Amino acid sequence: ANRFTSNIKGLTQAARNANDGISVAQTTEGALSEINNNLQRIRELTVQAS
Amino acid sequence: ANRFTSNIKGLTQAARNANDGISVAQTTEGALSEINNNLQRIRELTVQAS
Repeated sequence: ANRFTSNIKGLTQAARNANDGISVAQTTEGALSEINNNLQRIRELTVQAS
Repeated sequence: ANRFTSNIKGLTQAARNANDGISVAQTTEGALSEINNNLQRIRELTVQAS
């Protein structure tokens, strides 16, 4: 039962860590999408300047 | 989806550029017509002076 308690506590902590990782990935993806929009605008600008 | 966005927003600007070129062609054709009228008048004056 003691080892089971250890396993359960570790599993909860690992779930917390995974939620934090999901947060990190989403936070990065937001800025990625923004930079993509900027690149699309630059490409249309070059199209007009060509 | 992003590549389709790029292609669409490029083709729209390309159509704009084609219209801007049509404008140049028309503006040139006008002056060409005026010069043609002047040459016709010159030819009539020549056949008068012959």
